[PDB]
Amino acid sequence: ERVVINISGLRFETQLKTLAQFPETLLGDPKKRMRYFDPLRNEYFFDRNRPSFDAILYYYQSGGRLRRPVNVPLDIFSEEIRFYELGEEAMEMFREDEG
Amino acid sequence: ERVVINISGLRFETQLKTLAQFPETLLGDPKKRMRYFDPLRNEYFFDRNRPSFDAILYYYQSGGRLRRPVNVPLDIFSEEIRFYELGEEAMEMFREDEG
Amino acid sequence: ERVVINISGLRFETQLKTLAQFPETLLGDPKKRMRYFDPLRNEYFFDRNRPSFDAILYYYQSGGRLRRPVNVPLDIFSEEIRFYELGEEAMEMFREDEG
Amino acid sequence: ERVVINISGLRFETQLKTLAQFPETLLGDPKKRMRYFDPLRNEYFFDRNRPSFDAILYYYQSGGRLRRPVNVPLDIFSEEIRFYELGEEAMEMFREDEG
Repeated sequence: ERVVINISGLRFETQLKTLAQFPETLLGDPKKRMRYFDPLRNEYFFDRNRPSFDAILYYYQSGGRLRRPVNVPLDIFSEEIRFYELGEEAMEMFREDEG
Repeated sequence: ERVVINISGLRFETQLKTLAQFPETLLGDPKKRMRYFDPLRNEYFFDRNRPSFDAILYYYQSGGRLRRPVNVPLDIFSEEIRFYELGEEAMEMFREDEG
Repeated sequence: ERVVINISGLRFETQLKTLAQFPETLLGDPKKRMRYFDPLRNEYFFDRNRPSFDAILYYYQSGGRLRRPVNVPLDIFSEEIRFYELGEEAMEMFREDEG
Repeated sequence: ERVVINISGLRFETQLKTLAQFPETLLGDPKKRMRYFDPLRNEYFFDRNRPSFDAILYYYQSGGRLRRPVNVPLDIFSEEIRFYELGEEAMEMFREDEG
């Protein structure tokens, strides 16, 4: 499949297999992402920061590369990582690499 | 409840409860935002600055974090904060973080 | 009246009256913008640089201020201002500030 | 003829003749880009980085200007140049500007 993820009006579309790669995360776990599903529009909706999501999606697309865009402040971006439940392992790697 | 905010063609979506974080602002007060509403398309339309708005919306979503996008000059973002009536406190946090 | 401008897929919406302020420009002149009109979709289409268009739109929305976004290189932006035919004074005022 | 390129839900639109300015690349070659075509939607689909793609399409539109968007890191953008197969000539030149 493909899946549509709507971040505060900005629509993203990715393969189902892209998200299924990390099944423990919010987006990869069918039980966690269902809380954000909108059956009326067949999409997931998040009322959240928009610039961060390119990098959150690239984490999946790249198979594990977590990079903060230069224009997204570290505090904001770290809050999004935790929200999307990328995991402490992932955060670990990211931490060092940043500060 | 969901609300759509169209900034010069750029679509934003959020919840009524998110705008309710700051009820005395333009978007938070029904009386102030009502002149920009379009019942036909079921959205609010502003013929304004596109690159500024994701940070204005994120201010509500974060419960008060106002950060000027790097690509938007100080005086352009200053006018948008003023127009959206974000308040003296938001205007003081803007000043402090910019100089 | 409302006008839709599609820049390589990125849709901008503005009032016809916003474009009407500068009638010697490409977008303000009915005879110049007709070449890029798509009568099927009821929109103007430009197969051009996307990031520069926020500043083009700002020229109209601001009542004639021409400013270069920090992440758009000057050679690219200068080509875009020429193409949209914003004018000599516009460019000269732009030139000066820049240099 | 017009063509729609959907990069992770972000729809870019251009002309066939624009892609044909570099026939040896992925998007310029029918034999390479058809693997990403979506029969049902009449568009190409890439489950790839969004902010990189405006610069990739602009490379075609401009006739060879390849510039990394400030917000996209060097390694991520480099990977995109390779994927879209812009060529060794184009990559060499791109290496010079960053260093």
